[PDB]
Amino acid sequence: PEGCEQVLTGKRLMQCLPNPEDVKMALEVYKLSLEIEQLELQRDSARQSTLDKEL
Amino acid sequence: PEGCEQVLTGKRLMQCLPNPEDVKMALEVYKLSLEIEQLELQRDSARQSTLDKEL
Amino acid sequence: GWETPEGCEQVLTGKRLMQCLPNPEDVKMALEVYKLSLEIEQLELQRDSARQSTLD
Amino acid sequence: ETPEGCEQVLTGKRLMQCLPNPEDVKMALEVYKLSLEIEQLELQRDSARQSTLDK
Amino acid sequence: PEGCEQVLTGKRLMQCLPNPEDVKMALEVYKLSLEIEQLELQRDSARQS
Amino acid sequence: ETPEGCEQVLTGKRLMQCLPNPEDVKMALEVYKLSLEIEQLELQRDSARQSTLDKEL
Amino acid sequence: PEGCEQVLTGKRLMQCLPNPEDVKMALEVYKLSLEIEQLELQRDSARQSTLDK
Ligand SMILES: [Cl-]
Ligand SMILES: [Cl-]
Repeated sequence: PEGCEQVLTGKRLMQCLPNPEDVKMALEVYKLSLEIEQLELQRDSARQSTLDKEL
Repeated sequence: PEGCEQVLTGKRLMQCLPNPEDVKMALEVYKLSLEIEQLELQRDSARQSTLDKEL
Repeated sequence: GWETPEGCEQVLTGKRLMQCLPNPEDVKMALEVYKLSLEIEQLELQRDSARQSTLD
Repeated sequence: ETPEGCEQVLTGKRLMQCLPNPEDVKMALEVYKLSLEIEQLELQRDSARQSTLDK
Repeated sequence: PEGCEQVLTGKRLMQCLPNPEDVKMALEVYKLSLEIEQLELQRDSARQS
Repeated sequence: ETPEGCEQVLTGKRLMQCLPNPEDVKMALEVYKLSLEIEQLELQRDSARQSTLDKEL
Repeated sequence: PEGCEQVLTGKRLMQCLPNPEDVKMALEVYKLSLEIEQLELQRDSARQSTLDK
């Protein structure tokens, strides 16, 4: 049908792996990894504030 | 009733596939893929700046 | 002997929405799906308007 | 007893009594919240298809 | 150990009620209530504005 | 036998040892996080019931 | 597809530990810890506002 193009695209992605359920987890994990890296950067780039701002 | 238009729209989307439960997953997967891509861009466009910063 | 206590208007509203369908659990999914669809569309726009912007 | 620092918890607990089944309370709220968020998204969508017509 | 301070704090909160699982729900519900109120304000302040 | 790129994972794993049952660790954090988020929300709410007041009175 | 590269990357991460399900939890926990720290800072840097006036 029409309107379902988004769904089909997602469905196609679910075939990147044998268990489509594994696809979602893989992405969730990768996404976590990326978000964490940004968080680590913010944390460091703020301690680099306080450390210098102890100065 | 009336006020249920949003619900109906969602319900219609759930018919893009035989198993409506698959529809939600398909969308979640696609959404993950998009979000990840943006995260990758931000990551690259930041590693591209730490570099510039020291030249 | 039930009387709904005070400060529950939000709850009632949600409850009313749960009657848009025979099965209330189906209501939440329907909305979640629609919401996903909308968010995705926005994401697609941002993606296109970024492959385009800077393109010239 | 009930320790101090649990005021937030008690408030939530009180809300869970708006209905016979407390698990229904959380769902009711989640649904209403979804409805509100969707409405906002619909507005943004329209007010963007309109930027793209009105000029 | 150390670094576990956050965990301990959360653990302490889980003792606000006999069933710790009820604590998380209570908070989730309260949070929902607050978020909704904000959403309602934004909605009204847009139908107005 | 851990590869490289797994540093984030190891860190999380170490946190999971703050308590005997590891599943309890995640809940404890989720609860604490909720508490903090809520406090911020309450502040925003108060600082808006206050601000509109300053603007409109 | 530029689709499967993302998946592969995630899949590789799932091998940081013997049980891949543990990987996701470890990350979720770490992420929580980071978010909480930020929240604590915001809270303090706002109570430090409700001091000066
Ligand atoms: Cl409230
Ligand atoms: Cl993609």
